[PDB]
Amino acid sequence: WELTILHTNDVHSRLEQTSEDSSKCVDASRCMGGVARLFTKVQQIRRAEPNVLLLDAGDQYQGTIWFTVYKGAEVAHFMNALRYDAMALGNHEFDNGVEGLIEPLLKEAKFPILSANIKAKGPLASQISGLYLPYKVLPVGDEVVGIVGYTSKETPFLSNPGTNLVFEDEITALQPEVDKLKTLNVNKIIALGHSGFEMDKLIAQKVRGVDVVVGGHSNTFLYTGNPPSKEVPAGKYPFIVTSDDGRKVPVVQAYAFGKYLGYLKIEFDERGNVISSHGNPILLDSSIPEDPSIKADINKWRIKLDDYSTQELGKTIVYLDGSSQSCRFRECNMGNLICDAMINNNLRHTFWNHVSMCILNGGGIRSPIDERNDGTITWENLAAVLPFGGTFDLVQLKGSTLKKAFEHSVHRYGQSTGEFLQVGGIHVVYDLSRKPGDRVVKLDVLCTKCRVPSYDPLKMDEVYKVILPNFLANGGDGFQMIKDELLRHDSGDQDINVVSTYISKMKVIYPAVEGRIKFS
Amino acid sequence: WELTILHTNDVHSRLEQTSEDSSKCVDASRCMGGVARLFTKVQQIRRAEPNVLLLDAGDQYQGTIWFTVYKGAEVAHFMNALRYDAMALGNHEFDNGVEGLIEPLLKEAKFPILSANIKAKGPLASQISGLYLPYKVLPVGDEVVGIVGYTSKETPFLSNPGTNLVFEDEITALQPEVDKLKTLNVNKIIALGHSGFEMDKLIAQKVRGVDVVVGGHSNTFLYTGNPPSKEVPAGKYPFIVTSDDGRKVPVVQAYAFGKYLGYLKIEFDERGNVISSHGNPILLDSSIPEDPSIKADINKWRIKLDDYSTQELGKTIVYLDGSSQSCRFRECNMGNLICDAMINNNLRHTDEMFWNHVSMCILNGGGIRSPIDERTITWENLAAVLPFGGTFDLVQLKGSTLKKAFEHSVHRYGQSTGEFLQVGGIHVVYDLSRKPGDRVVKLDVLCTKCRVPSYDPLKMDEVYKVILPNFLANGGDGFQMIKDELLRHDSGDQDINVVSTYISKMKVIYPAVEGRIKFS
Ligand SMILES: CN(Cc1ccccc1)c1nc(Cl)nc2c1ncn2CCCCCOP(=O)(O)CP(=O)(O)O
Ligand SMILES: CN(Cc1ccccc1)c1nc(Cl)nc2c1ncn2CCCCCOP(=O)(O)CP(=O)(O)O
Ligand SMILES: [Cl-]
Ligand SMILES: [Zn+2]
Ligand SMILES: [Zn+2]
Ligand SMILES: [Zn+2]
Repeated sequence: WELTILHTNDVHSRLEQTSEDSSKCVDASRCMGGVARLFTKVQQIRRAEPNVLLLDAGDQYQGTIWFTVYKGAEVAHFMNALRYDAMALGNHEFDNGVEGLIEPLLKEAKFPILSANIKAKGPLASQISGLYLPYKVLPVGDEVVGIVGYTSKETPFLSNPGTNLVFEDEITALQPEVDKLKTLNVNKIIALGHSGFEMDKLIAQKVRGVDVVVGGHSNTFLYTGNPPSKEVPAGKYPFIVTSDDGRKVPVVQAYAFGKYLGYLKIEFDERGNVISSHGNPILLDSSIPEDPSIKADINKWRIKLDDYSTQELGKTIVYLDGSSQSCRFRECNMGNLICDAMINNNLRHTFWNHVSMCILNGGGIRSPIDERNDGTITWENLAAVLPFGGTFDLVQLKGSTLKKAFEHSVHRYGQSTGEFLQVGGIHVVYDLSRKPGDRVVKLDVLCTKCRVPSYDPLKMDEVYKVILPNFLANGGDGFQMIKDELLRHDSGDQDINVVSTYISKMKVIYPAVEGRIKFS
Repeated sequence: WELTILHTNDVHSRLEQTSEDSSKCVDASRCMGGVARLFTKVQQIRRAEPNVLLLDAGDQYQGTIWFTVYKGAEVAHFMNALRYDAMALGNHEFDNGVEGLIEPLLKEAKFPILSANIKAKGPLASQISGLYLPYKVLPVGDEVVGIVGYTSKETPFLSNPGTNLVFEDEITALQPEVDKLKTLNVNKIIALGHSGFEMDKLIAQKVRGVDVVVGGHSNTFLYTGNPPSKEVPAGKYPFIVTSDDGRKVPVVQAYAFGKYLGYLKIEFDERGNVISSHGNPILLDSSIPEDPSIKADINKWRIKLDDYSTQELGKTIVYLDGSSQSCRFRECNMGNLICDAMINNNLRHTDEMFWNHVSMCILNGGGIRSPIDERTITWENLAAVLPFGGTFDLVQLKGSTLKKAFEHSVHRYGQSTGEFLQVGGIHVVYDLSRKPGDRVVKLDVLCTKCRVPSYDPLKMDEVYKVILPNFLANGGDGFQMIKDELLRHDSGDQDINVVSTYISKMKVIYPAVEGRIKFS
């Protein structure tokens, strides 16, 4: 009995087909992804394979003006259209609180939305009861397949789930649910959740009874063979984990932004043991046509969004690289633009200026902006780069705290983690061959108590004013040292307004990669 | 017989009283220098001393909006008013060619303008004949004093003297002219010229018959005792050189910008032998009042400058370092500002293969003639930074030509030479421990045929477009390889206009030293 699993994760409001960098589609002849194109491939596989399951491993929320306007009603509508078989809750599904999850998604989804390690308490327990389930038994042909859900344990730190939701250990909470499925003589069990590739591998190893793990959160790209686009594989597809009880357990993930459709075929035996498994994510490129019914429906929702593009804020003559593969691994000119804007909004009278430095987590830059659209930069383009609606605050940090933040910036370098810092008024050099915690070899900063601004070595006993996102001021992305050691905090202007005012002032921008970040 | 010599040098259009940094006078109670104040002190000394000579050692041309506008007619007018007894030609008296020297100055000066080592040839020899002289015999009391002139031998590389003027050795060309004076039984001879303190010391040593040397060009400050202002003496005043024939020969110089008045008393005997000499430059500070006749005449020439040169273009919150000690030895933020303006003026859409058609800039540090203090930016403040009225041209250069230009930039590093290049869109690293001609160790340039601008190693076989002053495009400052090897030359907008339009767009500027020029 062969099962075909189709899976998506971290789609992030990429409902319309996108460019190859996951930004707004301009040259439609080379655009990719989108629900319309996804519908075609999904309906293609359903007519070829008898047993098909379409799953989503979380983080459909947040990413473009689609979620800004419809706040999740677009997710429920178009996930229903594609006839998804199950969904796991991600951390971003809570960005608008529990109420932002219950009303638009949990109450309007025609498919089960799962999470086994989320426990509701107090007044919410009655309201959110049964709107999400720890597992679901799905009939597939004349067989049944069990799907247990899990959501990041650290979700209270990543989103806004509230005080009345308890997020338990994934493994601790999954084992009882898998055992209850086995008492129901469900011998085929998929672990579908949103905790990251590293937690997916522990669930495959530690949780007895899970045959497959379908994950997300880490934007992991797995491929066996020659990859078809720019994403570099982090491992074979499927990534095989050997469990504690000796069974080979495939672990899968399909990058992000709906660019690929995960595709895995499992051959089970009569008792639900995995005989073999093979597959590879399917690049949803121009060769696959967009479904016209889904596309027409998309275009009827699109005109409510078109008022976020009428005004031109300015022009860019260069590609504004806001891609994770860039801003999370090295200096990206999108980060330099934002940090240049943050410092420019903070031009006050004290020496030469009160602030000279800026830091910005690469994980806070959520999209690039294309320059082939006549160079036009609209509020919409910016809305996808800075979709959270946070502020760019002013902070005071001892040099010691700043060095610790930059050590953290690359303490686990290589995993596309979002704590890699883009900077302004700072020249940092890393030596990755050195130990974690000892990788910053040079850290020069732009002086304030000086008549001519120049770069001087950071001194740990000194105190520096830095402009950073409020998300970092609150210890987000693991920067707890900023929250615990900062000596002063003042709240600033909205992020997208700071970047928008600057673009309007400069009229034409051309930020470059200048060497603010170097590697030894 | 005691002679009192009053001497000025490298005034550079400092006709009006200035701040203590020789910039625009703002707080008039604390201003210094100026022609009016000089007239008072010179008159005071002539009313006290019997034998007085007022001499200038060159470089009255070029420095402020006074010369940019009046092109030397202000020099002739007020040098006559002050009753200068002689002037030596400097290298900057040729910045506007011979025509720019003959028309306003040589043609309107009521005093002798001297230079013994400038020889005219071919068609010019008759045209400029007698308009400048190798020597002059002047009555001083009931005695007669001879004055031989000399001009920097390297003036063809520093200015625009043309092809029909030969600059001979000061010593080689001076010895016959001094021999000419003693056969006329003139036993008192002053060597008044513009070649630098180091050459002045050779003329005192090598040319027999010279009793005193009055120099310029090196802005050398000499003082005996505690100096009265910020300038640090480079030696006693007078600096005594022992000639090859055993005579003690005083050498004098008086800084620059009309801040000081040189003052030297020489006691001769009946045979023209120097018995002794003493003195010290007189600081022309608020304590000396401005002469009312020269001052009123100054205010009547000011009306052509104040009605067009007093507009505010913008603000700077940082000190704009255009000082020679910085811009000729290391990256200086005034140079970065100018190059950033040059690049911003050349931001035209040419082809869809470029972020912009040109990305790079080079600028001879010796072309940056003043700083701007941040303690309002007007067209006049800028006029002192860029007083030549040149253009910022676009040139095509093979990488080899660019590498040779950057090798030349530091081939004689350490003598405050003006060929040291300020850059934009270029990251150059020098290793001065290496041989001259092999000191550039890294030379990265900003890409043009690229969607995201980034720095890549310079290719000697490729061709790059560079924006540079017209002075460099024509082989000035020894940049022969640029003129000889450039593959294309187009004239651009005026220097001060480009730097001015840029400041107006930015409203507030704050250039920094970013690492464009580094030393290994
Ligand atoms: C909604 N808001 C406002 C606010 C105000 C005050 C305090 C906290 C928040 C937010 N503002 C900002 Cl500025 N960053 C936020 C954020 N809410 C979340 N973040 C971080 C996401 C970065 C990526 C993490 O991980 P990642 O990108 O590696 C994986 P995932 O696929 O996203 O799970
Ligand atoms: C008006 N024009 C156009 C042009 C074109 C072709 C030929 C001559 C002029 C000029 N444009 C520019 Cl861009 N630089 C100029 C310049 N004319 C002269 N320069 C260089 C000055 C170097 C100074 C060395 O001397 P220095 O700075 O070491 C100290 P001193 O003041 O001599 O004591
Ligand atoms: Cl007089
Ligand atoms: Zn997530
Ligand atoms: Zn001079
Ligand atoms: Zn000179």
